[PDB]
Amino acid sequence: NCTSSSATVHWLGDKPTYHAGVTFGLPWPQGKYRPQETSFSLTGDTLQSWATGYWADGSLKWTAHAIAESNQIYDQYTVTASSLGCVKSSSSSSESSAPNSSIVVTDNSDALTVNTGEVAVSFPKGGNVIIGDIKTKSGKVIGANGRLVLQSQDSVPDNFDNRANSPIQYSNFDGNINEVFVNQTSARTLVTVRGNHTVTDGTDHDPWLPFVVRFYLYANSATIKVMHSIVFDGDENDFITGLGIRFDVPLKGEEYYDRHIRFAGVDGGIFNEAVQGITGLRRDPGEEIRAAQFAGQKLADTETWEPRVSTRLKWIPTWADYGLTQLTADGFGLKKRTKAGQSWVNIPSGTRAEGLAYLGGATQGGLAVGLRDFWKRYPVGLDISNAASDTGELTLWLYSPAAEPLDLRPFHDGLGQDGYEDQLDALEITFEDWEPGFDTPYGIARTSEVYLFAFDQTPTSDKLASLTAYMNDPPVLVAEPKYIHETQALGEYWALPSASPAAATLEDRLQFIFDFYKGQIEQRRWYGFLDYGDFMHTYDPDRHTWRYDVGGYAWDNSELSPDLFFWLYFLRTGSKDAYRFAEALTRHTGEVDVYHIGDWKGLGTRHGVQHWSDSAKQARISQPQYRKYFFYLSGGDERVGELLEELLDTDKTYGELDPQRKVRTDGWEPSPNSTVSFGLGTDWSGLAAGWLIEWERRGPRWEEAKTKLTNTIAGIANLTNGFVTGSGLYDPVTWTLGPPPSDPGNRGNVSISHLNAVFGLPEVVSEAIAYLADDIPKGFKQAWLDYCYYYHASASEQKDRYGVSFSKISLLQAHSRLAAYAAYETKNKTLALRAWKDFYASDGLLPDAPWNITHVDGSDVLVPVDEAAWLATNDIAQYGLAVIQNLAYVSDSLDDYQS
Amino acid sequence: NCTSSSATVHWLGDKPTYHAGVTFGLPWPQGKYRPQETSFSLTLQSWATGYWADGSLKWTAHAIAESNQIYDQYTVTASSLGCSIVVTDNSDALTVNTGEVAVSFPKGGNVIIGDIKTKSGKVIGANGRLVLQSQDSVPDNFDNRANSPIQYSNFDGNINEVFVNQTSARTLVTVRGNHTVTDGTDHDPWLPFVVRFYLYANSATIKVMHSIVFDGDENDFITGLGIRFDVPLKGEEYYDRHIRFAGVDGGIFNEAVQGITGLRRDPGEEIRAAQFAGQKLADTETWEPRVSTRLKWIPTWADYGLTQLTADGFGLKKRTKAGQSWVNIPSGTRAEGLAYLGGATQGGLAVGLRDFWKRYPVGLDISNAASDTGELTLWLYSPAAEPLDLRPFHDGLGQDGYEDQLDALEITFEDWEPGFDTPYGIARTSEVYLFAFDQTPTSDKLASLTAYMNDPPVLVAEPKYIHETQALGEYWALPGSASPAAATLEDRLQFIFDFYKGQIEQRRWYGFLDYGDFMHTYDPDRHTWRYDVGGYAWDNSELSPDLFFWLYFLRTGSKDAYRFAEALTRHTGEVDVYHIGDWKGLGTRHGVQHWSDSAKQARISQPQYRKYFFYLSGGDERVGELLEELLDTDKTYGELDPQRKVRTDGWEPSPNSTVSFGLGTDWSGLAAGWLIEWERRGPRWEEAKTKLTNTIAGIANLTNGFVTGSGLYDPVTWTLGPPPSDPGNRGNVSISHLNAVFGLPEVVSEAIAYLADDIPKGFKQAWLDYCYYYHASASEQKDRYGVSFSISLLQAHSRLAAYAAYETKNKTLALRAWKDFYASDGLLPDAPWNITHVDGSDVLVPVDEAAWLATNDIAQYGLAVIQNLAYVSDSLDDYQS
Ligand SMILES: C[C@@H]1O[C@@H](O)[C@H](O[C@H]2O[C@H](C(=O)O)[C@H](O[C@@H]3O[C@@H](C)[C@H](O)[C@@H](O)[C@H]3O[C@H]3OC(C(=O)O)=C[C@H](O)[C@H]3O)[C@H](O)[C@H]2O)[C@H](O)[C@H]1O
Ligand SMILES: C[C@@H]1O[C@@H](O)[C@H](O[C@H]2O[C@H](C(=O)O)[C@H](O[C@@H]3O[C@@H](C)[C@H](O)[C@@H](O[C@H]4OC(C(=O)O)=C[C@H](O)[C@H]4O)[C@H]3O)[C@H](O)[C@H]2O)[C@H](O)[C@H]1O
Ligand SMILES: [Ca+2]
Ligand SMILES: [Ca+2]
Repeated sequence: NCTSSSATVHWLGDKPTYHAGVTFGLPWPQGKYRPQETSFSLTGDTLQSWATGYWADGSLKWTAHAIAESNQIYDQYTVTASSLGCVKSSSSSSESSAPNSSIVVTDNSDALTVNTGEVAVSFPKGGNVIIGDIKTKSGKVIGANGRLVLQSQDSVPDNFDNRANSPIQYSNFDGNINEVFVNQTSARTLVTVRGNHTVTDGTDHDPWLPFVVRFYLYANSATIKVMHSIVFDGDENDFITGLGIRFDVPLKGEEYYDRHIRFAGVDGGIFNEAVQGITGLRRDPGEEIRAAQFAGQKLADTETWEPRVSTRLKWIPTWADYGLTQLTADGFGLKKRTKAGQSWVNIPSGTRAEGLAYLGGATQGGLAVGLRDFWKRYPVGLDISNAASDTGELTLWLYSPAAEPLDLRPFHDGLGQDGYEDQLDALEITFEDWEPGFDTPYGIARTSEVYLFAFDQTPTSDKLASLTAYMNDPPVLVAEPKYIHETQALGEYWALPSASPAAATLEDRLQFIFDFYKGQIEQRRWYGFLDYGDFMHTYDPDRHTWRYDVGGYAWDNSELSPDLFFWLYFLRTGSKDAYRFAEALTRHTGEVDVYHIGDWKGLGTRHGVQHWSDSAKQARISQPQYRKYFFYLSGGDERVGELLEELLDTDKTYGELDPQRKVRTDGWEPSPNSTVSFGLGTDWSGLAAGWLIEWERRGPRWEEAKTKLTNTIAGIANLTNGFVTGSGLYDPVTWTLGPPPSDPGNRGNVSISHLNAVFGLPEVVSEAIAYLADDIPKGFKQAWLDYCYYYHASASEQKDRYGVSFSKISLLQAHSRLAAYAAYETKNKTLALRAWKDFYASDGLLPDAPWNITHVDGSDVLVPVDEAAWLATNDIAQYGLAVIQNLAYVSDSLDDYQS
Repeated sequence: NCTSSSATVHWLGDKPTYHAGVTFGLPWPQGKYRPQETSFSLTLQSWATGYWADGSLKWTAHAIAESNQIYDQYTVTASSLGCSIVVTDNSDALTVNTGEVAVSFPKGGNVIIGDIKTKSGKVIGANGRLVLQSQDSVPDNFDNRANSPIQYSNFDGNINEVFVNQTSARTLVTVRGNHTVTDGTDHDPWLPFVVRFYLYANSATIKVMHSIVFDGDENDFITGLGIRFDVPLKGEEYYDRHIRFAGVDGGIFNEAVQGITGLRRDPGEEIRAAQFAGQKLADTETWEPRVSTRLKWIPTWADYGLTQLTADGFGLKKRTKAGQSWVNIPSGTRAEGLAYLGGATQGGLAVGLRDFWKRYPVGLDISNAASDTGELTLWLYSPAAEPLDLRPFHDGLGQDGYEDQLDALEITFEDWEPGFDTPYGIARTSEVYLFAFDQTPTSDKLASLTAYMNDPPVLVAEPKYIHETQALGEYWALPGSASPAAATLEDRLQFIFDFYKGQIEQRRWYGFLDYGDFMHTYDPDRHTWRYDVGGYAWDNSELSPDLFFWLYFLRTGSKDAYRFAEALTRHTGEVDVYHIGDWKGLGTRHGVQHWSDSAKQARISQPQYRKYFFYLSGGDERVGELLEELLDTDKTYGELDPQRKVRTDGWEPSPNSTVSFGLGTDWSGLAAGWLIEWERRGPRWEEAKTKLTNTIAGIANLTNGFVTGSGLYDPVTWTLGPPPSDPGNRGNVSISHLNAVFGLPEVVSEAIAYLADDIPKGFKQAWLDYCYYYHASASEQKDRYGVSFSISLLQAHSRLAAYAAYETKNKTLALRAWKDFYASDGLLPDAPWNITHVDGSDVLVPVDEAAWLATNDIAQYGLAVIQNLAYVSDSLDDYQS
């Protein structure tokens, strides 16, 4: 007999005018549905399912779902879930369905084809071509020989004058395929292609700059979503200069006046030309034949037009190449030329190109290609080539050659810092912890969301403007905030927006903080091929910039869990903008700010002037927990899935590198075949986050990840001082966690750090406590409750319990949330009030702060800005978390405190 | 016995907050003041710029020194007979000294300013040098760079001649040369230059008119063009060395090598706020010692680069030193194009380029600020850009011989030919400024100076007085509207002026060579000017818009008008015209490129187009040079035939053997050029007057006169007789609608008035006839003449009928002039007369438009309004039936 429950999914924003199939996630109550013994139906007012994560007990926690492209787009989609008991007490009779369209593949020795019903595309299993051909339903080829291009240079000149005496040696590469994979379903098929960049033209090289590219194809869709990621493994002499994706468009049978070129301009504008310019000649071929060219239709046979024009094609020139380049965030240049050899002709251009180009004909068809958030990921470009020839070229430049080349070398020389002592003394003035050869981008990554669109004939510009919009704002379905909370499938430590007017203005300040930071991206132009998605760490109130050039006060690189603030803000609110902002952050931080290959695979790089400048390579930047929310909302984004998997090697890095090497007083140092020393707060919050997630996903290494998390949780519980213990040692063969170097025989150590609880520890711990349920090692929960309570007890209370008082605690507003927890967990209203007091009257932001922005115009600044010189990013992140977590755990004591 | 009058001069826009000396012109009525014996007092530097025929003063020029006292009006009194900068000259270099600044210019070498010095004797800048970089080839596309290695060559402007007009308030310093190689492909000297330095008494700002003629191959691709200076800054502590960049809309960027703001430790709110203000920071002893030690770990920012490679977006970047990466700097849209380098104690320099972001691609660099001497470059063309591709935009399309060329003309509207797609001999004048400071100034001063150069102030005469003097035309009068029909004409001129002024911004008519011009005709299907079909693209003065705009300013005094007209005349005079070689004096005709079209002609180069901007401004010395250049326009008619290819004869040109001129299409421009050199009394005036006054007399004795087609000009005797296919007179009658639209009625109108009683024969009739007869009845085109004409631009030629009507006193004609204006071709009173906005997927960027008009229409519509109102507004009331 039956268990069945429904859960509704809404468009992130407005009901979109078009979508090309979407994937969403739903959560489910702990203990309610067994996998593969639960079916899922869909009501849209008037469904392809799979599990992404499971509960402790093995029931479904998070699933993911996929709907085909449709012209029916509903205000809401409701997903019912019936168990097997439902269909197995029947004597009623379903009709059996049959979708109007449904994907079919052909797996092959040579290639692999995927037929959506509107296109068929081929995926070579080897070679230097990712997509062999893209076919309409007609059977005709619309684009083909899709390939990844990369150019480099060997050197870069000191300054412009120096070009004369320094020679740049250029070299070209082809994306070489090495594996192809498939996740086939009726509704959507993921094609994952992994490989390398290998040489073809210019100087010889090792194969390098790896890539994985994911092609997403939905039933009934000529749209193909492309998630292109590369790990960077260049060295001192590897300057990327172009990075791109190129397709051949046929055009062979096509009268030039019937071949059309389009680019997206600004605010949903389209550029509309053909290879041969019949509009605005001296002589007219007729209202209707001009009107039809502009509209991308096939023109009548030449014997129908006033022959003063028809007898004179030959003299009307023929435009082979077009070029859109976006090298700043504010202006794009656009040009064309007749053929390779002539000067180009400047076309009237504009500000911020929406980043799509189409190339085809009214008969031969064509494809279009584009990059989501195009101008925000400058320097980018869109190229057409050989449009007057037999086979045309259409290319998306992810990094335009027209730009200055990608320069990832260290921004300074070391400033003469010799040894650890100087390194730490640099940190006291610039807030940077430098080390020679740590200022490196070796192993960082970047993903880009690229769309391809196939066309039978030239589409209308209104259809082009639409797809261009589509791409830049890809429709997203998301579960209800209320329901995501009920399930408890994404943490206990947040809840929806109370009655207290104090609670009310706390929400208003979260919206202030958010509105500011969103506004501050545009105003400070936090855009760029690698930069976009991140923001900075502290303001310079004298200069009125953010501190882009002062060591650690520049790029924020997930310092004090801004990720958590913004994702928890989304979970509560359901705001589009909250998501869109957190999406962009998780895409940067997850990819740029963590090392994916190397001896540091697992670590991420602390805030710096570059995103890899600082020597602090630590787990608290890579921190899986920061990705956890977006993995599940989104329906297991398979890239972010890979990124969480990567991180399951973090623990190994403590054999290589100690983050305390410079400050550790107990002269420890790691050796091979020995126990390694990580932190019990910041370091372990990352390890344990990653181990929880693999356990939850039931991945290849789940039994392992489960084991490590339980052993380490018992270890901390068996330590003596628990988390107040500084930070023990860990055996990589036995996976157990023992006391630190200076306490061999649990006669407890004390090391306190204000950082230990602001990089996901509360979140990870609660989740883990919940997961292990009864199986939890005895006294872990107490050890954690201790840490929570004692942090901001009296100094006597601390001395009494721990020997010494906690002399270096700060971030009290930040830590207010640890009270709010232990308050809830112990049903102690005096400890609840500790939260509200430490939040309302200690450090961070404070209720009587300005809580407004000032405008700064005129000669003090390059360009007009708004500023709030009174807040820093560390302030807004931990404030935000405190607001959400204190309201979560102790709403009921807030009015009590106020009164 | 005394004759004294007065004449008042006004700022162009609002009263300026600040100027740096100003030169301005004043016209004077005919036969009023004798040169060398008429004194001038303000409430004053003076000199003659044009003279009347009887030698009396026609246009003067005047300079006032830089002054903190700045007044609303300035009044100059002229007085008949009846009633301070210091230059030194060592045997090496000349130095001008204004009171504030002292600049030394070498007489030779690859350095053009030696050093700049503040009254205190302190060197703030040094080694002013013209920079250039070229490359030999450009890749076809971006994949082509590993299989086509590119060889760069570096040059720097060698000096050849150095002239000095010195006076008390003002001191011009004119330095000619070309770019002599240093490192790179052993290249011959090329790219000749004229740089004019204006230095006024009192100022420490310098006006710098940098002119340059392109004289290079299909292989000479300019990557970078700069003006470069060394800032000393030796014993200035790092934290006391400042950097600025003007950004957007009165903004200024403000750092220093070695940041003391933004740090973990705070030295002291006073200290920080000094660095931001650009002041010498207090002793290290007064600092907080956690900041004052540790200075060795705070990095030093040597290099700074601001590129503006589009019209809407600039970048900004910094580098500790070369070898390390750059760090991106919060940037924005449209840099106003100044930069400062210098120090609190050591002082320093600031360079800037007027209209910086409009003349893209441009950069401003600062280098070696961590060193003992720092570089400060203004790049006039940015090495960051693609390298200036002056080649032809097509390979001819399979066109072989005149048959094809002319046939293509019937579809794409361009007259092609091989070898004529060449920019050899075009020029371009960039207006630069330099600013010398004893100490890093207030960044509110840098803002006001960046405002200074992007809108340098202008002192111009009263329109009522310029009309009264008759120094520029009698063919224009002030709006003073008395009918309802008049004011709607005035409104329409204002409609036209706005629409055009906006189209520059909307259609992005911006760029190194592009900025100043507009386009010819619109494409109503695409919603775009015809930027890619032959002669429908760049308008290169066709049908005399230069002549409409500069007239509109004369009448109004609108600052906008002046500025629009200015930037045009700064383009058409320089980039469309040829300055060296065989075609020197001919302008290329309207095309996709400014030099694409094979029809190189005199109608474009027409000196009348620059006449007004020359005299207003007080004889701009670069425009003065150009007006001379055009005196060798006639030399080109034994070198090229504008009527070849359209010629059914066997004829072919050689020098010193007679040629045919269209009396409007060719003569109007020569007459104009000659009448100017005469007016000015230049190195060739006597020549010019004889050539002009001959060719005038020549016409009056052609039996039919202007009604005869072309003339027969003898380069040896400088005379003009009847054309081939009519020797011995008897009579020729050949009419083209193109004659009266390219200057004719303004040159004839001015020459007649300039000559008075020395006017030959009945030239005045020979003119009057063509005016009356151009659109009389075909029956009256027998009664006189005997061969009924074959009529083409009637609204435009309405001006000519109006001229005759005033000169005759003939209201029959005046009413016909109005009936052609309102009821013939051209625009038409019932026309749409509004703009339509266009957006969505129909265009790239949203835009306004009127496809019911084109640039031909508006120019001749505009001239027609102004001239029919001036001559025959009386008849407008009476007309309205
Ligand atoms: C192990 C490793 O060691 C260093 O590489 C580095 O530690 C330094 O940076 C820390 C960090 O990045 O968070 C940290 O900083 C404090 O906390 C942050 C939030 C503040 O921005 C800092 O001002 C700093 O504050 C303390 O210092 C000050 C101050 O004004 O300087 C005032 C407060 O009262 C103090 O709490 C460490 O303290 C630094 O050693 C790595 O982070 C670390 O993991
Ligand atoms: C003689 C010499 O040779 C040619 O290379 C070229 O002539 C051609 O271009 C002219 C030009 O201005 O560029 C003229 O076009 C002339 O007048 C302008 C105002 C008009 O656009 C034309 O109107 C001709 O236009 C048409 C038409 O094509 O439908 C009909 C009208 O009645 C005409 O006014 C245009 O003729 C020449 O006519 C043209 O042959 C050089 O410019 C020329 O000096
Ligand atoms: Ca970052
Ligand atoms: Ca031009």
